[PDB]
Order: sequence, then C-alpha cells, then structure tokens
Amino acid sequence: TDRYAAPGLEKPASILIDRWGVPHIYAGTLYDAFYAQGFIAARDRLWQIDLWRKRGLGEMARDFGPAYVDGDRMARAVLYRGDMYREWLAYGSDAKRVAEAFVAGVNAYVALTEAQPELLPREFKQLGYKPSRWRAEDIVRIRHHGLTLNFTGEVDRATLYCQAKEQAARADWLRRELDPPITPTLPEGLDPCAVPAAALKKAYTLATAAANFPKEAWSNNWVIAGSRTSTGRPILANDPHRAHGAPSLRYVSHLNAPGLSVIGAGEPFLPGISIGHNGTIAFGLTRFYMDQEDLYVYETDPAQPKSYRYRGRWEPMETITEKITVRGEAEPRTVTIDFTRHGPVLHADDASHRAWALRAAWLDTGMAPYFGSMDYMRATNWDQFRAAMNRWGAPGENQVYADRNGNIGWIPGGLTVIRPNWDGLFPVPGDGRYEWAGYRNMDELPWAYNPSTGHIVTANENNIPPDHPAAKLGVGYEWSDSSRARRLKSLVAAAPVSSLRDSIAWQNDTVSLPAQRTLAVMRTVGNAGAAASLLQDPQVQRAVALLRGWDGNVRADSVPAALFEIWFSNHLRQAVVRAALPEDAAKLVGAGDAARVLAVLEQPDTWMPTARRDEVMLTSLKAAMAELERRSPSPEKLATWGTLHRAIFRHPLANIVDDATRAQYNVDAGGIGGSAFTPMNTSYRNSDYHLTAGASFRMVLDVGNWDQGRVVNTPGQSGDPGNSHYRDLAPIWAKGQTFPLVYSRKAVERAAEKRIELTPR
Ligand SMILES: [Ca+2]
Repeated sequence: TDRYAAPGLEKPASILIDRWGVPHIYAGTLYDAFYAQGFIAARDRLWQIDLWRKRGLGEMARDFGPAYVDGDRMARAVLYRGDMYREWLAYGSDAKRVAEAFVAGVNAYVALTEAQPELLPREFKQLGYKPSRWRAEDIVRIRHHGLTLNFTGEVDRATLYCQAKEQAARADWLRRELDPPITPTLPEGLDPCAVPAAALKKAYTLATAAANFPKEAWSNNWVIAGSRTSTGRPILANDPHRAHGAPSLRYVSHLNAPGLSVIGAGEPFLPGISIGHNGTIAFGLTRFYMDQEDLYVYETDPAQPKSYRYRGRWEPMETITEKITVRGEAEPRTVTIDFTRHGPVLHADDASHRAWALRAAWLDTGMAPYFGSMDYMRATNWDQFRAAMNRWGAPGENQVYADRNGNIGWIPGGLTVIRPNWDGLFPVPGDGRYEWAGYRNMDELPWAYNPSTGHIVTANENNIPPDHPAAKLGVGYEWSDSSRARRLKSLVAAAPVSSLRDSIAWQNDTVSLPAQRTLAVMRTVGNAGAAASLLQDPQVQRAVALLRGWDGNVRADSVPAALFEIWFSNHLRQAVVRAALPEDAAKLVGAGDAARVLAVLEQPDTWMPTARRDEVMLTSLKAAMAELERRSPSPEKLATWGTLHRAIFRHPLANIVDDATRAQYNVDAGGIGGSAFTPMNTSYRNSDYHLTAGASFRMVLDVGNWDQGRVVNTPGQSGDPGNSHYRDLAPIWAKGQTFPLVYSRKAVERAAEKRIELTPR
C-alpha cells in the first residue's frame, strides 16, 4: 500500500491496481472518482499526457528549441477559440466539474513529482524539463488530435484534377473509392490549380501532427443478441484500429463512486470512459466518416492582403498575436495568426492575391474528441444512450450498444455539416457562394434497436442504407475499404450461436478478401501473349506455385502471405496504375485505392486489354518474388510473413537516445500475421513491413455477466519504461489472447496487486 496526500479531494479514495495493471478507483463522491482518475492517469502516463497537452497548447518550443516554433504557432491556430459557456455545456450538464476534478488530480501528481523527484518520469530527466500544471479548459480546447477528414482528400483531388485536366475523373476513380460511388462535382468558381498541395499540407501537418522528435533537431465492432449467443446474454466486441506506440494510445481504467460504475478505455489525458460498460449498458465504436473539413479559397485585396472578398465586399481577416517561449532565447517570439470568418488561414500567396483557410467543424463548439462520453458514462437504457449521442461531436463514430436487459443497438453520431450546393470533395471559393447551412440533428441519421437478425457489425464502411433518407443528405462519400466489414459480417451471420471465445477469434481473423480476390483473378491469367513468355520464367513459376495453394489466410507462418503482401503493397497496384493512366496522373495516384484497383484487375475492359492485365500481374509478381528472395536468408529458406511483419511498439524518443535506451523505450513483440485488410488489422509501413497501426486495446464483453469480459492492451498499462507493466501485455496481445476485465468488488479484490490510498488535505 502506497499513501499520498490529495489536496482538492473531498473524501478518502482507494485505488486497487490489478495484476495486469488496470486501476480500479473507489471514491466517496462522484467528482472524486475523476480526481482519482487524473492522479492515476498521471501516475502511469504523466509524460505522455503532459506531451499531448504541451503539443496541443503550442508549448513545445519552450523546452525543445527553435525547431518547434512553427508547430507551436500552427497548434495555437487550431485550438478552440469559441464561446466557452457553450463549450462546457456541449458534452452534458456537468462536464466542467468533471474536468476540474480531473486536472486537480493530475496537478496533485505533478506536485508530488516536485516533492519526490524519484517519481519524475525518465523522459523528463532525459530531456531537461518538468511537467506542467493543467487548467480544466485545456481538456476541451485541444482538438487537433481528433480523427477527421477530408482536407487532405480535397487537396489531393484538386491537385489531381489540375494536373490531369480532361483525364481527371478517370484517374480519381482509381485514386479513391467513393461510397455511394457518385461522380464528384468540381465546384463552380473553383480553379483546381489554385490549391498548392505542398504548402497547404505542410501547414496542416504543423497544425495537427503528433509530437515528433527527429534527429535533425537533436476499427471493428459488433453486438450479438442473446438468442444468438452461448450465454443467452448479449455479447459486445470492439477493437479500434489506431496508431501503435509505447506507451499505447488508450488506457484501461475503472471508476466507482456514488452514481458511477464505469469500466473500459479512453485516451489517458481525457476524463471518464468512452469504450466499455457501466454495469448496465455497454458501448464500443468505429469511425463513421462525416465530412468535417472543407478547404476554403479566397481572393485577397491587392491593396490590403489581410482582406478577402466576401459577398462583394473586402472583409478583413482577424489577426491575433501569440507569444511563443523558446529554449535558448531570452524573449518569447511574437507571432501572428490570421483567421477568416471560416477558420484559420493555412497559407497565403500575395502574388496571386489568394489565401487558404481550413473550415474545420472540429474547431466549433463541442468537438473535444470522445468527450461526449460524459453524457453516456451514466446512461442506463437506450433512450438515455440515444439521447447522449444527440450531442456526440468528434470523431464521427458508429456506436454499438448492448445492455444487461438483453437489448442491442447501433447509432452513428458526430457533428454533421449541411452543404446545400456542393459535395465537399473539393475545396470551395470562400466568398459566400458556399456556406454550411448548419448541422443535422442526429435523428436524421439511421439507427437500429433490437434488429430482427439479432446481430450488428460495423467496420468503417458506408453503412447508411441507400433507401434511408440520410443516404441523400451528403453525410460523407469517403469511407474505408469494406473488406473487414464483409468478412466479419460473413463470420457473424454464419454463427447462429457463438461464445465470447468465438468473438475473440473473430478479432484475430487474418483472412484477406483482397488476397482472395487477387488469387481468383490469377487463376484466369491467359497462357498467351507476353504472359506466356513470363510463364516460362523460373522466378515467376516459383511465385505462381506459392500463390496457387494459398487460401488467402495472412498467417505469420505463411510464406505465400509474405509474397502476397510484398506484391499487393509495393508492386502490383503501382504497376496496374501505370499501365492504366498517363505517367503524370499515375505518379500522383501511386498505388491508388485498393478496392478500385482490384475492380480493374477483375474487369480490365476500359483500362487495358486483358493480355496487358495478365502481363502486368506477372511482371509485378516477378519483382515481388525477387524482393522476397532478397529479404530471405537464402533463396531456399524464404521468409514467412511473420519474419518480415514485426510488431515493434515505438517510443516518441526512440531516434534520439542511445541503443541501450532505445531497447528499453521500445517494445518488440516479434512477428505477427494480418494486414490492413484483415479483421485483425495489423497495418504496416511499406519500407520494411513493420507494424504501424491496428488494434491495441481490444474487448469482448459478456453483457450482464460482467466479470466474464475479456480485454487486452499493448504494450502495457504503464508509461514508465522501468515498470513491468510497460511491456507485459504485448506478449498476450501478440498471441491474440486476453485477460479478464474484473468489475465486481470481489473480482477486483481477488486480482489486486497494489493498493493506493488518497487522503484529503
Ligand atoms: Ca470536405
């Protein structure tokens, strides 16, 4: 038992940390639970949460030097600047008391590190600075870490339309799948060539990218009704697919107080729980892609470049002044930030009298990511959960719902822009001809409650029914590849009665529908023309032999899997694109959209002759086979997919510390199966196939028999590299295994390994 003073805490609070590193918080008052959550979040993840706050408020340069000034300036440009009275009330009715309690707990732990420097996290020692104190408003004003779109897509699409002109729609069809597959409409008044991609992306990255330390400066979910489970009770599963790292993106915790009994995960800097259950209802999420960013293009006064044309008048930009403290400079830099009425100015070119601003719904009221969970942490039925989702802001999400009374449900939510006269897939001129007409009420989106089929699966695909009214409202056209959704829907529908173990297995599924679709095309390649010549090549034959007996299961011990991932990521698609498009467009498209390239492979008709399709397939397959042989120890002992596909959890400082320190900061869990397209999403980088993203936190819940719920996180619950909970969960995660999400007192007491005691002072 450890005992600490808790100034600002109302009543004694106790925390039991179980043997997997999950803290279980027992407080005597409602808001004390969040005080304790802040203390414990700081105890485990202080450096991580301090860094998020430091990046969000634009205070990086204060400690990391002049290389960080531009990022600090752009970070402050995308802080919430709106009405704070409305902001506090956007998430439910008591969000301000919650945040204030949470940062009082964080601040108590920060004060403790000042009194007991042995508790100071080692990244602070390494880099020569100290953690800050927090204010409650920090929690809601930081926005730029929320998943969003589609500024980048608008920029890429306009850039393509500019360079390819008459061939634009043809090339953009390969570049990005739309669902529903509309023809994008270049807005009246927009010159696609007046969108400088490099300059705009540089500013957007500076405003939004996570903290970076370069050497130069130094989802699936589903819910199943009791009629279809082995338990007779609902089952709810969720594995978000996000960037991997050490420490992990999300953090598992458990909060108990009068009127509060919620367990699950969220980002460790945010109060409350956004994925999990509260002993009555359960909830999990996957991205739902409402278009929440438009790029606005302005004409500026040649006599006054800080003025832009709006409704026939010259309207002045709002200019604010910021002071940025810089390590090694005695005076703070004085910088300015310009805004139009629509948002922060990203870039200006006074030669062409043009400026560009980001109109981001996530800069409006209520868009602190996941903080709408304030209003459903305590919901006890569907009416309350559906109501809480009315005010859900960011990111756009599918929520699946279940409760211990046997109900199951689904409701997507997120701030939804109404564009009366453009489709949001291109930038618009900002002179008033293109204006958001407000926001949709969430009752305009589809939902389901106890559907007849007894199951619901969501996985980032467009799940708006085409005959539902929302399908015509322009909610969004850019969704993720639907392979995971089609695969999990097959699996769930094919299992009349399933267990928790079945749902855990489905989270670990590694069958790739893109692989199966490509193999199906391969088995029709014609032994004629240029293909017949390649079919006499030994290297081609060895690859054809490897693929001809593979079922598309991307297992870690599969050599055909290694061949396919090399082929499908770094060779095939690029070759198909170059064969189908002129060079300039093909260079911009690169590997293009996987679903759209597969469709071309399956129907090459208007893109290339069938014999050209075969020749490209074999030519790129030969090159992929050569790469596999170069990456294998000998051409007789070929590398398995797991041999290449390494699960390394990278620390933000890995590149600026020595080799011994990098081994302690990074966590290597070895080789793994899967790809971006398998339900067990293990996304990778193309340079060396190392893991970059996928499920870290996973959960499968027995809804009603709560102690039977199963979860994992990776690499661990602790952010302290010296702690065994820094890296103890990665081997469990790597085996597709879970540990119990203990919930009842006896179960929490049974699994407890450490007790922490907080005393008011
Ligand atoms: Ca848009």
